Amino acid sequence: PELRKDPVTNRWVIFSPFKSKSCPFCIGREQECAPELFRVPDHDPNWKLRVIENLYPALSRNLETRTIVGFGFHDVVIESPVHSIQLSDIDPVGIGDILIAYKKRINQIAQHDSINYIQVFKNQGASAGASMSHSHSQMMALPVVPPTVSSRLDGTKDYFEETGKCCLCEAKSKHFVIDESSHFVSVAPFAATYPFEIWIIPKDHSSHFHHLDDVKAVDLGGLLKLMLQKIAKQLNDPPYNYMIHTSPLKVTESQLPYTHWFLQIVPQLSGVGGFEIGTGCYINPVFPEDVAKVMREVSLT
Amino acid sequence: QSPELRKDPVTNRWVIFSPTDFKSSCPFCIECAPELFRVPDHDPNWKLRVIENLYPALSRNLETRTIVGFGFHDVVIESPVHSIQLSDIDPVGIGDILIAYKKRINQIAQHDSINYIQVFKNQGASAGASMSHSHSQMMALPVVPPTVSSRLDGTKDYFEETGKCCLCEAKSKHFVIDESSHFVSVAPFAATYPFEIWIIPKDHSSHFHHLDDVKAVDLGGLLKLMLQKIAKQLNDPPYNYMIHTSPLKVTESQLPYTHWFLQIVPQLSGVGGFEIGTGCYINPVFPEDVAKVMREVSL
Ligand SMILES: [Zn+2]
Ligand SMILES: [Zn+2]
Ligand SMILES: [Zn+2]
Ligand SMILES: [Zn+2]
Repeated sequence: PELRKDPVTNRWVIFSPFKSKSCPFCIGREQECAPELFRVPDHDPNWKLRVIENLYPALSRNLETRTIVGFGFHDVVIESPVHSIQLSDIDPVGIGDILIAYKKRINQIAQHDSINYIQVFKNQGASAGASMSHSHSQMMALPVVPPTVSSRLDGTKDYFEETGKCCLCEAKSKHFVIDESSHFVSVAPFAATYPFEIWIIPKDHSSHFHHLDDVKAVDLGGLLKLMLQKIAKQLNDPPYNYMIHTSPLKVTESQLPYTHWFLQIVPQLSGVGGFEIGTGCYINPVFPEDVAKVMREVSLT
Repeated sequence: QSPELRKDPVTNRWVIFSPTDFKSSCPFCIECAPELFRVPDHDPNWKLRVIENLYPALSRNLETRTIVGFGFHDVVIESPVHSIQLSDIDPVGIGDILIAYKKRINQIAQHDSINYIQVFKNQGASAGASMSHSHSQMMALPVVPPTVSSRLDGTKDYFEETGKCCLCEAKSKHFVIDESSHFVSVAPFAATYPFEIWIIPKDHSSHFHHLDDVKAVDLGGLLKLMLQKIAKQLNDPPYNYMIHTSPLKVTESQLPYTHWFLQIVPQLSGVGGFEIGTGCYINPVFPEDVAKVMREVSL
């Protein structure tokens, strides 16, 4: 039983020692959705993916200007034409296309000075927040830098000032390696917030996700797919969430040395209670050392 | 209504608002882990008792990038009767629960290794409640938790700019639901969760255990009132409530802007990748409306 902390989360977690507990988005029903931003391949009727506006946005894109107006961008990335397909089934190249699509939309949004952070995330399973069965992910552009981002900046800065190094650049030395690709490495975070949480860290120190090129997008697409399929097997296809942790749009040169983006995957295996809500501190039932060994021994035969 | 971002010194974080539309024997009975004390003192016909948690999150037997899992994890059995819910207990009986917390808090405070104590209650399996018997818990931590740090920072920034304690302005900053002799319940302005309710003491006090017997019964009544109204208006949803107090080593300098309170959160919805990734929440109901609906509810 012990408390562990990491510059990235900049918060203590308690470790105290597992399985899971057509449609308007399909090709042909495009008018059934909200205005399209673009698709892939470009303007092709036989599309592999498309990004559209979210019909009922959390933040409205039509309000550009103690409280702040709800302006922001809430877009939806339809990951496939086929309804029965799950992001995990798509081929490495097809995922890379999804990853490149994010980059594209991120670059467009970056043109607005009113935006300070963009959150790319994926929900699979109703209990994990996924309102629809069709494979899809989302993008939320916020006018403010979110708490996790602020905390991260603070933590990685404190660590950088004391060691002169970027915690994520030491992924293989600070965390527990599960798998590794050509440009990325997946690990079980040392001070992981959730049981069986997995981070996919780029091996090259880059401060923002959209700095990703086509070669790395396919290479990342493969590691992501491998991590999702192993999760699905070892944990019995549990619902899950993955989110891209990148830098704010106005990130400073001064912050660059210790700002390194990554992708977080969290399989839903348990909920929270009054302790968590009240403290912001979580209780992880499984150490990452064990999650690492289990995920390394899992096979897809 | 139209979307808005709202922030409050207490949470020190932005929440996104985007919209009466909402809705939803045993070993603890009079065999358990070591007892700390009971009420009335050492009485076989007890109303409540606090014991050790059989499978603690933090072990009390470890006193000393990582820190040993030392800490105190205790369980407060709120009643002898299994079928009773905290909400059914009379105002005086709850006050007893509240005084028992204070008692245990005072004992724990004797340890310099502890920096924060989290008192919380879980009702309903989906809300973290492992057992049906009415009970709450206490977790003593060797570190000051994120929400406490954030709150200290937010209420400090606000105090430096206005020279006032945000919670002392409960009636003016938030939306009043009900009021008792020494407390007032409100729908927080920048509430994290839909139908979130805060019960704020009217007297500026930095720590919960500074509460006396008169206020404990008066608070017991307001708390009971808020739980029963929630149960009615929302169709008996699971819920969580937690006491937000000051760190054990809170400084004199922090005192003017450190004001404790009790947070009640009815479980009406879960989170997704957006929340986990940003730490920012999406609230579907403004507090103005929560306030009006809770004020019109009748028991
Ligand atoms: Zn579909
Ligand atoms: Zn780095
Ligand atoms: Zn019982
Ligand atoms: Zn005050």
